[PDB]
Parts: sequence; structure tokens; C-alpha cells
Amino acid sequence: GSDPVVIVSAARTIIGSFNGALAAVPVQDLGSTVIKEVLKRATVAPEDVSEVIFGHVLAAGCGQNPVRQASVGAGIPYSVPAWSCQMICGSGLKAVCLAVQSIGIGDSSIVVAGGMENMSKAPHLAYLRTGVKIGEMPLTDSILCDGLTDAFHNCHMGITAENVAKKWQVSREDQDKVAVLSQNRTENAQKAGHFDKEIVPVLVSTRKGLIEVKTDEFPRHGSNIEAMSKLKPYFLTDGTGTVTPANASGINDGAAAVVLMKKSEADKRGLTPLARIVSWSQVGVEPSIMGIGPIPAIKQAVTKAGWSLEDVDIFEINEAFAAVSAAIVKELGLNPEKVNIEGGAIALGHPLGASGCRILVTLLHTLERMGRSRGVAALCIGGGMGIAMCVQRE
Amino acid sequence: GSDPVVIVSAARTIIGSFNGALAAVPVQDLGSTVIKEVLKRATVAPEDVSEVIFGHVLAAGCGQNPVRQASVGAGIPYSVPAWSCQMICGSGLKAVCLAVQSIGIGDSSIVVAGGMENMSKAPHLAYLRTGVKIGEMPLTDSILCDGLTDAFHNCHMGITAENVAKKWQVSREDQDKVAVLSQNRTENAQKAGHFDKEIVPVLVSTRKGLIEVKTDEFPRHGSNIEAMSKLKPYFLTDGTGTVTPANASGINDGAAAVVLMKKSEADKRGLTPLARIVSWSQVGVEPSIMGIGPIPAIKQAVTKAGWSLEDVDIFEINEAFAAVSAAIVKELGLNPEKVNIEGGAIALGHPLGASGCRILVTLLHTLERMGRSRGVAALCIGGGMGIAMCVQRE
Amino acid sequence: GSDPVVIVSAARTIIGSFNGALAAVPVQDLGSTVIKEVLKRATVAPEDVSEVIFGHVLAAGCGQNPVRQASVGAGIPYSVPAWSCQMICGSGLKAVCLAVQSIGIGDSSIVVAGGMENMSKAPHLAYLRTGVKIGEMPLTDSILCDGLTDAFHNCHMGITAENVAKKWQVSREDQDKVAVLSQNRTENAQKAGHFDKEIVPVLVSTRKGLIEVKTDEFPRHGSNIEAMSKLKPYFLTDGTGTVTPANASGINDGAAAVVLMKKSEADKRGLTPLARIVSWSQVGVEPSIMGIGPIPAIKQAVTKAGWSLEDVDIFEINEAFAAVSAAIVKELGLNPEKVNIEGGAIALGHPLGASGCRILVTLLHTLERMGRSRGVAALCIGGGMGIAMCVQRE
Amino acid sequence: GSDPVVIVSAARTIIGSFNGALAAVPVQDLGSTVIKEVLKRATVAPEDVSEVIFGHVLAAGCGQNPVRQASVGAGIPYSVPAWSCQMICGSGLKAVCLAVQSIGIGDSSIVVAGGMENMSKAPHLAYLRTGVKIGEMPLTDSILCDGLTDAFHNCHMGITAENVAKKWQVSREDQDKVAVLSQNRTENAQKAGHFDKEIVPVLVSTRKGLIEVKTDEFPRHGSNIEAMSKLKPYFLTDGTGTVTPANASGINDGAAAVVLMKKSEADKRGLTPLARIVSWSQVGVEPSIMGIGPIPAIKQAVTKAGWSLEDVDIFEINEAFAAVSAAIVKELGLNPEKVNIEGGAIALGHPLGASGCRILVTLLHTLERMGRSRGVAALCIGGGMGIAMCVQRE
Ligand SMILES: CC(C)(COP(=O)(O)OP(=O)(O)OC[C@H]1O[C@@H](n2cnc3c(N)ncnc32)[C@H](O)[C@@H]1OP(=O)(O)O)[C@@H](O)C(=O)NCCC(=O)NCCS
Ligand SMILES: CC(C)(COP(=O)(O)OP(=O)(O)OC[C@H]1O[C@@H](n2cnc3c(N)ncnc32)[C@H](O)[C@@H]1OP(=O)(O)O)[C@@H](O)C(=O)NCCC(=O)NCCS
Ligand SMILES: CC(C)(COP(=O)(O)OP(=O)(O)OC[C@H]1O[C@@H](n2cnc3c(N)ncnc32)[C@H](O)[C@@H]1OP(=O)(O)O)[C@@H](O)C(=O)NCCC(=O)NCCS
Ligand SMILES: CC(C)(COP(=O)(O)OP(=O)(O)OC[C@H]1O[C@@H](n2cnc3c(N)ncnc32)[C@H](O)[C@@H]1OP(=O)(O)O)[C@@H](O)C(=O)NCCC(=O)NCCS
Repeated sequence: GSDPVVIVSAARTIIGSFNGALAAVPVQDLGSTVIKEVLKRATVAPEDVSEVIFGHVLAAGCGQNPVRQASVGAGIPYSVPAWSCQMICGSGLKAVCLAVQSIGIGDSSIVVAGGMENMSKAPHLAYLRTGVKIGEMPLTDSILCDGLTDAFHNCHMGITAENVAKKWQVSREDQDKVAVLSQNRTENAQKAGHFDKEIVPVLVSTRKGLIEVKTDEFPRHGSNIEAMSKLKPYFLTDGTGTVTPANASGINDGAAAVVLMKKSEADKRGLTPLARIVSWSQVGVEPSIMGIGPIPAIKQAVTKAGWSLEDVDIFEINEAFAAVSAAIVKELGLNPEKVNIEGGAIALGHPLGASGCRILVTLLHTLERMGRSRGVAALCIGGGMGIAMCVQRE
Repeated sequence: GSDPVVIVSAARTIIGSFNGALAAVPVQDLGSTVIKEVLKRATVAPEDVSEVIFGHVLAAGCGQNPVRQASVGAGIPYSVPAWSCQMICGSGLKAVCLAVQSIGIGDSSIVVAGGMENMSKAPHLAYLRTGVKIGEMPLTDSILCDGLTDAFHNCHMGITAENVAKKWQVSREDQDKVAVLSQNRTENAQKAGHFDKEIVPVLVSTRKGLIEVKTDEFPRHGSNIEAMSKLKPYFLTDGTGTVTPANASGINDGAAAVVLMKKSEADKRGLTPLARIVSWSQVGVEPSIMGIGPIPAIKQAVTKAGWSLEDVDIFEINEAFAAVSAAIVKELGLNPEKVNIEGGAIALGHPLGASGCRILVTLLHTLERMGRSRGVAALCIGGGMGIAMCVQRE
Repeated sequence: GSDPVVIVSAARTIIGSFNGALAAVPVQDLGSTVIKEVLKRATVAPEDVSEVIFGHVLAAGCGQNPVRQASVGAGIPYSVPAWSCQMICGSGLKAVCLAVQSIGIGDSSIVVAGGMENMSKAPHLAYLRTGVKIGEMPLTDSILCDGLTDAFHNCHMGITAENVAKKWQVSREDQDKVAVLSQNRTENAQKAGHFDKEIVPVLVSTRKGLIEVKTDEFPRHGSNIEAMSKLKPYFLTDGTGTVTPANASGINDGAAAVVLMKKSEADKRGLTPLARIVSWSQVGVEPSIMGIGPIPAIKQAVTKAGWSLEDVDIFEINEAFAAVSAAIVKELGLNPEKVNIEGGAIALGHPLGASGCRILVTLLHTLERMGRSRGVAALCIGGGMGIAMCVQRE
Repeated sequence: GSDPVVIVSAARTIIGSFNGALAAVPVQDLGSTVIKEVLKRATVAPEDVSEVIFGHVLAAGCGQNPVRQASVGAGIPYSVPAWSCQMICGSGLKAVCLAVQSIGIGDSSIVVAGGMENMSKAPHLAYLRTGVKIGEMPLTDSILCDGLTDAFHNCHMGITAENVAKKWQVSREDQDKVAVLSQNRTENAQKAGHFDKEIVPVLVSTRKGLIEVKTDEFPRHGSNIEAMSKLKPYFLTDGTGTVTPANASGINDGAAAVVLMKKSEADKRGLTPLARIVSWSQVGVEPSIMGIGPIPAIKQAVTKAGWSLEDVDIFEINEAFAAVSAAIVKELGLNPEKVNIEGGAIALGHPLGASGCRILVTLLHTLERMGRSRGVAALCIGGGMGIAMCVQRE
């Protein structure tokens, strides 16, 4: 307001498949890759960064404060504080919102915010300190334990998606249609080169030598409803299920970042931003239907912006599950041709801590490419939250 | 400033010994205990909380977003967002600073901030997804991997303490003197009932039934230099070492929380706060000497407050290691009778994510009890950071 | 027959409680202790041993061929072959029977046979070579998996004991009476010094220095039916159960050995044996009632010896469970004052691979002490086998 | 002698590659496959078996007495005892020798002996009962710990092979020549159908349905010295090494069995045996050079038979390593055209507990096919043993 926070640069790694192209890359190196790149793009020297704030969910085995490792590994000096936030799938967007606060209140001048996740490298967990006299002990999967199981109902996120499918009357067929659309949109965007600008290559050391990875790995080209219709429901297997691996997001690896500063600071520095941040919201809802978090979050953020829903040109609403995506669109009455137009996480994947920033990166570049003005990024969050941000092209 | 953020209530659990009195209590239940209690103390209804922000470091195996579990378990409704921050040992104080920002900028009205850690429940970690054809695989200790090993130099925090002992010329004898002083101060504070007000009991289900735990477990009463002088250095064993288990903080379990709002909101509600928050700082330093983080952090925060160091009545500077505590005091020229006067983490323990809020809780209650005005809380942070806050009794 | 196999010396370690006095002693060192000792007792030089044959059940993590480690560690030269047999609880007696065959057929002149088990050191097991994409994996307890669970019915040995209790009509009260009797007999034998001769001390390296362990650890002195009557059934918990920890054998650590040669060789060497081996048997029965294996085994061995059951002066029948012990006695019509007169495994413990030789050692020394002539040793075996041996004092 | 023990039938599974074609088949099912088949081949009813004796080394996680599981799973009644022997790589031949003793002394009439191993299914091991306060714990590979590491020198079997290569002056080039010869011989034998008779197919349940596996998986067709010459030494990496994966046996899965009875019993039953057993030996040597065990074992067995080495038509000497094979041949002065003429374990693989019987099976069928008379089977054994058997075609 008058001197709003603006986003000057925005980049992401490709999103790797589970146990795929980025699996050997430590999360902090994904982070360093995007941090160094957005600073390069913005022509901001690393010593001028006030702080680094990253979302990161599955941090077991990553060492002490992996965000600080990422910062230093990007060339940011030890003098610059760096820290993480966790708000499950909202984390990478929450990082951006935190930067908005720190800049807006006058504590920070330039913030690199983002998110990062290497789910392939998430470990299994054993509790060994008591010592089991006699009997089996579990090696628990941290992805399931800490990432994907609701704490209140002890059910997978996909069961919450089934809850939303039932309550919002999103059929199996509806879900597969949304999934095929997401796949086809991503394939089209890829062929057209729409992600070239946002992607920064990742260097991977291989037996055959160092290679660059610069194409998203998760999309299933030639996706079709006939093939999707044949799959069995994965999460709910009692004959009433609807969610399958083809209409759900994946488990994936990736990172994304943005450079933020006040408009006045961008002006001082001769930088034209991608967009100004208009508003943001965080909300709470019931855990059993966490997927609908974006409904109140978007409504609140749009209201705070002084907008109507019709004023929004482009939405990125994270595609946790087709059932959930469809419910949000249906309830809000959104035009599908304005929502996830480059495809979403069904096709692209969902590295938990990264996605909230990844979708913002894609949004900003879509607004830019299409010469549209107003955008919204929003995500649901396990345990019953939502987060949303309104941006306007500058 | 004019309408500053104020702290209305401040409470903590006891600090449990490693594999001790709180070992069976999930971290989120420690969190719920303090959250519910500070709201009770402040006479603030849980539905009036804007958000909950907690520090938490070792989150493996704790389930989806343990801070949200803690919030809901305290009686805060699902409508209230709850999330975590990680900045290693600074996390619990960072949570408070984040609340200052959210309130100060106008996003939140009332925040419950704090920190929590159950180190006893930290798991061991195994990477199982590739699958080892042939050979040994480690079960890595998450406390060592993620909590206590510097990422840049692959050394324990205690080696960084040895680095500081050498550079700031803090002898073995100096360190044991500081440690005995800390022990004796805590024992005196305990006997005098100085922690009664701040402590909230924890309920623990036992075979013999439910019991309340309301005394700190870690202090070693009757500590003396003769006994401490006999121990061997633990971290550096080549004959030049100085840090032992008796002059280092412990591995421990606990939680702490505070209720924050604007002065105007406290006034509206007829609440007299414990203190107003004057300033805070976060800084970066070299990882090899991370222990000295508080030197620049305190200097910056005190300067921001418009104070001189002599104006500060009481300091809580987390006692990660006696070597580090002594170095900070020596460099800054502080009066030991103004620093950690109820004892510190050598005696009381150091649950990573909780300590930054725990020391603030103890500080506020010391200012209150002694009728003193100005306080500073500060911590070092692994990877080379410092964080500090200035408060003034209201 | 004419030139029978004879046993010249017989010794055992104490039996350690689970995670108790012998828990830090590798199984092969228990073996070495008894092997070296029976050779000393027999005045047979280690280079004169033909081969070493030991029972051993739970060999995971013990290294390559632990019996060879035990042999060499006892001072037997590398020129002497050493190997193991596994027949679950029968293993230590089977080793002796194998020695009878090798000597009797003329392949070996002098054999050290025995059994050994360190159950405390049995590891947990994880299958890691495929690599689990996503999901929990068990750390399986090798004692349960490989030692104590029937392969055919996937039930604990204690469920087979319940099967026998039901079919042979051995009540809870009957079982506790047998258990108290076993405890009291062992306590009496201990007080009277009856085990002094057979026991060889084990050296254990301790922080406080090296100590000798020379008392059995498992007995519960002052055992009584009032206390036993209060315990709940452990294995079968649906209200029809009868087997509890107080009327079942333990999980334990120990080793035992014997030196065998032909009578003519003992005569040549001027050695008076403890006894001659008269006969032995191995049999199969239904796995669900494996505990009754000794009924056919004893009958067959006694028949092979040309004896009647009344001719047998002393029986050692391993006390896997009181239910099983009682069933054998009842079916065969044995005099309880001739069966397990020094107590049995309820009081003394049951290191799987050792027990078959341990009971033989105790039998031989009881015959000797009491100046009685004919003895039988017998055990049940998981999966439905029995093994028995008839001996006669020489 | 006069009424010798004879072998009536002899069969084996294919040998599967590590984590290959048999990896999903429990070891006991491999055992059942061969046991049922040799009884079928011999036209001996399962109820007429006296006992079953199998070699088996890596038994962790296989359940209670896997040999009894194999026996029952083959259709042998519960009345028939079944048990295992362990003498590392000698185990499967030791089982046969034990059967010779039991039959020869008159205890058993018909024995099914053999060996079995599923190395793919060998677990990793963790010691969890004490409980590690703080620090890493290993998941130890049972194959390395229990199978392949010498207990006396803490070195791999391949280091013992390097010891033998040095002492017996077997160069890298010598070793690769032996390895190529083994590969080529096996490839020739395969093409010619020489293993068709001995192999019994294994049924494997697959997603695509049940399939039969009937070809050995490990051979490397088209093996050549140019390719082998390029590989680096695997075990000894200081520049003096010679043993590589191409001149060493593999880690593998398989089982083998034989049916034994007296000649008089075969005559009674109208069965023509494959061969009579003439003699056998077991010996001990130094662990550092365990590979040379067969030298004294073969010499002793041949002497016991009343033979000269020139009288032996065909040798199977297990190819643990080319270095070791070559040393034995060189020292004994054997004709290579009489040794391992169908190839050996370099090409075929080495399932530890199975190999001692597997080579006997192959030997018997080679004698039969070629119409030759006298054979020797021999193996080295970790920890410094050797075992050998002389057979003569009947
Ligand atoms: C569902 C999940 C476990 C993946 O399961 P998986 O068994 O590895 O799934 P795969 O990728 O192997 O796919 C399974 C099948 O679906 C098929 N499939 C997936 N996408 C398809 C597509 N677009 N078209 C056709 N078939 C497809 C695969 O080909 C495979 O078929 P197959 O069995 O014949 O080989 C994982 O993606 C998941 O948990 N997603 C949700 C993550 C989550 O909850 N995030 C938080 C959101 S709040
Ligand atoms: C050092 C550490 C590993 C504990 O080690 P430990 O071996 O469990 O230490 P213990 O509590 O068993 O104490 C070890 C010995 O010191 C003795 N000791 C400890 N405190 C003592 C005291 N005040 N007076 C006398 N002796 C004391 C104990 O009695 C014990 O003696 P013992 O060997 O005779 O039994 C752990 O406390 C630690 O790592 N602390 C640092 C945590 C950290 O780095 N936090 C982050 C900071 S940046
Ligand atoms: C049963 C078993 C699991 C031990 O269980 P556990 O829970 O460790 O048993 P404990 O030794 O702790 O004893 C449990 C209780 O019984 C009590 N108890 C045991 N022996 C007793 C005795 N003689 N008098 C009174 N109480 C006794 C203990 O005091 C303990 O009481 P508590 O709960 O108040 O502390 C184990 O001994 C076992 O599995 N045995 C069978 C082994 C086997 O099957 N071998 C193969 C045979 S075929
Ligand atoms: C050596 C051992 C660890 C296998 O190691 P590994 O790394 O899995 O070996 P691989 O089968 O992957 O072969 C390694 C390389 O050798 C090559 N190689 C193996 N056999 C070859 C052949 N006949 N011709 C050409 N190359 C060959 C493989 O192609 C592979 O080449 P690559 O690196 O380019 O892919 C294992 O076989 C072993 O330990 N053997 C000994 C077992 C033992 O000691 N038994 C007890 C005896 S006392």
C-alpha cells in the first residue's frame, strides 16, 4: 500500500519424480540452486540480502538448519540470517508471506523467500533409546508419518480428498477429467516452452559425468481417460473410493524461490518487478476436509485486496487431488480457463515444502507471458488450513 | 513504539532430563500444556487467538505439523492457524519475534508464541528407498545429525565451544567455576521457590497412575569444583580439550509459551502485562565460533532500544556451554550478578526448540519478582547465528 | 555295546537372565569357556580332539561359524574341525548324539560336544535389499521369528503349551504347583551346593574390572503359589489361558559341554567316565502339540536300551513350560521325585541351543552325587520333535 | 564297505543371481522343491524317509528350523525328524557325510540330505535390546557378518583368496584365464543340455502369473579375457590386488538334494544307484589361507578310498575364487580337463549352504553322462576347513 512489497525475480527447479532425476541431490543444494539464480536474475548481490526464509517440511537427516546451508551454498555470506518455516503444503507460500511482513514492518530490505523439498531423501524412522526387551519395532516412513497422515483422524490426505469428493459430489469421472486436463495442459505448456524462463537447471553428478536436468519429470504425456478409468482407487478400497494415482498429485523433489523488496527499493535499484503483492490470507478449517482450505483463504485475500473474484485473471490452486481442485472451482464458481492453465501438481508433482512457492513462480511467469494483471496463488494444508496470495503485475 | 507489543502471560513446563520425567510425553502435549496455561493466565479465550507460532527443531516422527496438534490440543479451535519455525536453538525466541512482526504490522491481534522439544523422543534415521545390494547401513541419530552437528565443518557444537574457549581464553577452571555457579544459583532459586510461578505442571500417565511433574529434573544439587575437575573432556580428546558434561548444557525435554498483543489491546481487556517488547535482533557469524552470536545480537538489540549495556538490569543468555557463556560475559564486560541469576541451561537443561522461549519466560518472571525494569534474552545458534530481545517491565 | 561311547567330563556355565549377567559375553566365549574346561577336567590335550560339535540356534550376528570360534578360543588347534547343528531346543543334545555316531562308526576318537546360546545378543532383522518405495518396514525380533514361533501355525511356543494344557488337562493350578516345586528344588540345590561341581565360572569384563560369574541368575527364591496365582496368562489372553511368565521357562544365556570317547579309549587313558551312553532317539510329532515330543522319544530310547521306565533312576525332561512337563509326567506315569529333582528351566532358564547339553550335564552330576545308575535326558522341540538319551553310570 | 551307502537320486534347483530369479522364493521352498523331486526320482515314498539333514548357513529370518519346514513342505510327514548343519561353504556336503554316518551305524535307513541358501533374502541386523542413549548404530549385513568375513582376521574371504594367490603365485592373468574357462565350459554345458537332467524347475508366483525357472541365471555368456582384464580388484585396492568380481564366485540362491540308503536297501527296492560313497574327509587349516582346505581333504579322502589321485576320473572342486581353484590344481598336479569340466561357481554361482551338495549333484550326473567311474567333490570352508568325498559309479 503506497510502497508495497514487490517480487523482482522468481525461479524454480524442475520437479523430479519420486526416486528420480533429483533424488541424489540434497535438498539444500536444490535450495542453493534457486537462491543463487533469483539473485542473479534480479542483479542483487548476495551480501545485500537481509535474510533468507524457506519452507521445508521433511527435514529429517538434512543436518542443522538446511535453509542456512542453502543460503551459504548460494554464495550468501555468513552474516545473513537464514531460517525455515513449516506449515505443511503451505510452507513455501508462507515463507513469502513472512518476507512480506518482515519487509513491510521495516526489519528487512531484501528477502529471498522460497521452499524446498527432497521427498526421495526422506528417511525411515526407528525409536531406539528405550530399547525393546522383546518384540518387533517399526521402521516408520517419515513421508507418511510427518508428511501425509492427518494427526487428528490418522488417515492419509487422500482419505480427506475422498471426504471432499463425497461432500462436494465430485465423481470418479469428474476427477479423471480434471486429471487428463491437467496432464494435457502441462504437455502443451512444455511443448510451447512456457516453463523455459522459470526453470533453472540443476547439476547432477553422475557416473557418466555431470549433467544438467532441465525438464519436469513427472508429466504423463498422452494421458487419456480410457487408461485412467481402469485404475483402482488407492486410498479407499471398500468399493466407494474414487482417488487413484492418476488423479492425485505425486510425491516429488524440487525447490523454488523469489526475491522481494519494497517498490521504492526496486525503483532505487532500477528494477522492474514481476508483480506487486496485494494481499494474503491464512485460515483454518476442519482437518477431515482440509482440501477446501483455499475457499475461505481465497475469499479473504480477494476481499482484502479490494477485488471481486471476477477481477482475478489467473489462479494457481495447488492440485493436491483432482477431487479437491474440482470442489474449489465448483464452490467458488471459477472459470476453468483461468485456473491452473499450465497444468498443476497432478502432472507436475508436489514437493511438499516447495509447492507453495513453485505455484507462485509459475503464476508470475504466466501473468507476464500472457500480459494479464491479477493473480491468485492458493494451497490447502494438512490438518485443516489454507493459504492464499493476491498479486498484480507491475 | 507508541503502541508496542506486550507480553501478558508467560509459562513453561519443567525441563526433563534425557530419557527422564517427560520422555513419554509427546512434544505436542508439552506444547498444549503451556498454550492452554498461558491463555488461562491471561484470561484470553482460545477462540480469540489470531494464530499460534512455535519453535520446534527435531520434528521427525512427530506427525503432521505438531504445532497445530499442540494448538488444537490446548482447546484452540480449528479456525486458528498454527505453524512452526526452525532456527535451531534460537527457534523458541524467533517464534516470539515473528509474533511481534505479525502483530506490529496489523495481521494478528493476539498470538500465542513459544517453543517445544522432546529430545528423548527424537528417532534414529535409515535411508531405505534405494536398497542396499550389499553392505552396512547406518541408523543415524537425528539429535546428532540434525540438532548438534555443524553442517559446514562436520563437528559437534561442543567443538565450536572449544574453538571459542581457545580464542577467548576461557580455561577449564574458568568453565567449571561458571558451571558450579550456574548449578548453585539454580539450586538456590529452587529452594526459594523462584520457579513456582512460571512452571506449569505436566500430567504423565504412569503404571502407578497419573502424576504431576513440577520440579526441574536436570539440576545437580551440591555441585562442586572438586568433582567437576575430575571429569575428562568429552568432545575433544587429544589432550587440549576443556568441555565436559558438567560444564555443558544437557539434552532435554520441555516447552514454554507467551501470550502477545498490542498494549492498546491489553488496555482494552484490562490486562496488566509482564513487559513490553522494546526491540529484537537476528545476526549471522562464522559457524566455527557460533557461540559468540549473542555478542553482535545483544549489541544491535540494545542499540535499537536506545539503551546502553549498563541500562540492562537482567540478562538471560542461554548457557549452551560454560566456555561460550564466559566468552560473551567477558567480551561484553557484563556484571555476572546481572547474568543468568537463577542459573542457566548447564543446570536447567536445553530442549533445543524450547529454550529461546524458556529463557524469556524466566527473564520476565525474574524482572517481576525483583522489581527490575530492563531485560535482555539472547541465544547462540548452530551454523553461526545469534538472536536477542529487549524487554521492559510494564 | 561292548565298546560303548562314554562321557568323561561335563560342565556348564551358569545360566544368565535375559539382558543380565552374561549379556555382554559373546556366545562363542561362553562356548570356549566350557570347551576349555571339560578338556581340563578330562585331562585331554586340545590337540587330541577329533572334532567339536555344538548346538546353536540363534546365530545371526555371531560371525562365521561361531562353533569354530569357540573351539579355537578354547585352545583347540586350527587342525581340528568344528561345526554346528540346529534342531531348535534339541540342538545341544543332538550335538552329543552326533558325536555318538561319529565315534561309534570310527570316524572320530574324541569329540567335544555341547551347546551354546546368547539370547540377549540376538539381533533384530530388517530386509533392505529390494528397497521400500513407500511404507513402514518391520524390525523383526530374531528370537520370536527364528526361535519361538511355530512355522506351521504362526503361534508362539506358549500357545502350543496351552494346546497341551487343554488336551492333557493340566490346570492353571497344576502348572503353578509344578513351577513352585521347580523353584524350590533349585533353591534347595543351590543352598546345598549341588551345582558347584558342574558350573565353570565365566569371566566378564566390567567397568569396575574383571569379575567371575558363578551363580545361576534366573531362580526366583521364595517362590510361592499365592504370588504366582495373581499373574495373568501371557500368551493366550481371551480368558481361557493358563501359561504365565512364572510357569514358563525364561529367555536366557549359557553354554554346556561334554567330552566323549569310546570306553576302550577312556580305559587306555586311565579315565573313569561319568557314564556310558546306552541309547538315544529322535522323533517327530504334530507341531501344535510339540511339547509332548519327549513321550515317544523317551519310550523309544528306553526300549532301545532294553529298559523299562521303572528302571530309570533320574530323568531330566526340559521344563519348557509347566503345562508340558506335567503332561509328560502324567502320560508316562513318572514319579515326580525322579524327575527334574534339582529343578528345571522354569527356575534355571532355557538358552535354546545350550539346554539339551545343559540338562545332560546336570543329569550326569546328579547320578554321580546320589550314586544312582540309570538316567534319561529329553527335550521337546519346536515344529514337533523330541529327543532323548539314556545314560548309565560308569 | 561290503554294504556301502549309495546315492540313488540327485537334483538341484537352478542357481539364481543375487536379487534375481529366485529372490522371492523362501529358502525352505527351494528345499521342498528338491526334496520332493529326489524322492519322486528315486520312487521312494515320503513316509519311508528316516530323517532329513540339510546344510544351511544364513538362517536369520527364516523361521523355526527351516529344514523341517522344507521337509514337511515336500510332503514328508511330521513323524520324520529334520534338522540342519552349518559348516559354512561345506554345509551341503557335510549334510551328506552326516547321512553316511547315520546310515552306516544303523540309525537311519533312508536319508534325504542336501543344502539350501537364499542369500537374496538374508537380512540386515540391528542390536536393539540395550538401547542407545545417543549415537549411530549399524544395520549390519548378515551376508558379510556371518557368511563372508573371517572371524579370526576380520577380513573378507576374498582377502584370504589374495593370500593364496600370493603364496601359490597365481597371477591376475592366471585367474582371469581360469574364470573365462569356467564361463565357457558352463556355456558349452548349457548349450549341450548337460544340466537338463539334474535341474528341477522352481515355481515362482509373479504378477503376470506362475512361471517355471529352469535355466541358471549367473553365467556370463561370451566371457573373454579382454573384458575381464579391464576390471579393478574388488577386495584389495592398494595396487597389489588380483581378485575381481569376474574371477570370484557370486552371491546366489539355490538348493540341492540327494537320496541315500545302503546298497542292500537299494537292491531290495530294485533301485540302481548313481554311485556308491567310498570315503569322505574333513580337515582344518589356517584361516588366512582357508581356500587350500581341499588339498589335505582330497589327499585324505583319496587315501581312505585306497586310490591314487590319478585314479580319480572327475573332480568338482568348488570355485570360490579362481585364485584358490588354480592353487589347488597346481599343488595337487591335477589335469584341468578332469576338474570342473561343466564349469564351476565363477559361472554358476555359490549359494553358501547349497554348494556342497550342488557340486555333488553335478559330479554324479557328469560321471553318469560320460560313463566314468571315480569322482571327488571338495570345498574350502571359511575359518580354515576343507571337506571332500569320493564316489564311484554304480
Ligand atoms: C499415490 C502414490 C502413493 C503413488 O502411488 P504409486 O503406487 O507409486 O503410483 P505409480 O506412479 O506407481 O502409479 C500407479 C499406477 O498408476 C498408473 N498411472 C499414474 N498416472 C497415470 C496416468 N496419468 N495415466 C495412466 N496411468 C497412470 C501408473 O502407470 C501405475 O500403473 P501400473 O500399476 O500398471 O504400473 C503417491 O503419488 C501419493 O501418495 N500421492 C499423494 C501425495 C500427497 O498426498 N500429497 C499431499 C497432498 S495434500
Ligand atoms: C555431553 C552429553 C553427551 C551428555 O553426555 P553423557 O555421557 O550422557 O553425560 P552424563 O549426564 O552421563 O554425565 C557424564 C558424567 O558427568 C558427570 N557429571 C555431569 N554433571 C555433573 C555435575 N554437575 N557434577 C559432577 N559430575 C557431573 C556424571 O555424573 C557422569 O559421571 P559418571 O561417568 O561417573 O556417571 C550431552 O549432555 C550433550 O551433548 N550436551 C550438549 C548439548 C548441545 O550441544 N546442545 C546445543 C548447544 S549449542
Ligand atoms: C514370558 C517371557 C516373554 C518373559 O516375559 P516378561 O514380560 O519379560 O516376564 P518377566 O520376567 O518380566 O516377569 C513378568 C512378571 O512375572 C513375574 N514373575 C515371573 N516369575 C515369577 C515367580 N517365580 N514368582 C512370582 N512372580 C514371577 C515377574 O515378577 C513380573 O512381575 P511384574 O509384572 O509385577 O514385574 C519369556 O520368559 C518367555 O517367552 N518364555 C518362554 C521361552 C520359550 O518359549 N522357550 C522355548 C520353549 S519351547
Ligand atoms: C564381488 C561381489 C561383491 C559382486 O560384486 P558386485 O559389485 O555386485 O559385482 P557385479 O556382478 O555388479 O559385477 C561388477 C562388474 O564386474 C563385471 N563382471 C562380472 N563378471 C564379469 C564377466 N564374466 N565378464 C565381464 N565383466 C564381468 C560386471 O559386468 C560389472 O561391471 P560394471 O561395473 O561395468 O557394471 C560378490 O560376487 C562376491 O562377494 N563374491 C564372493 C562371494 C564369496 O566370498 N563367497 C564365499 C567364498 S569362500
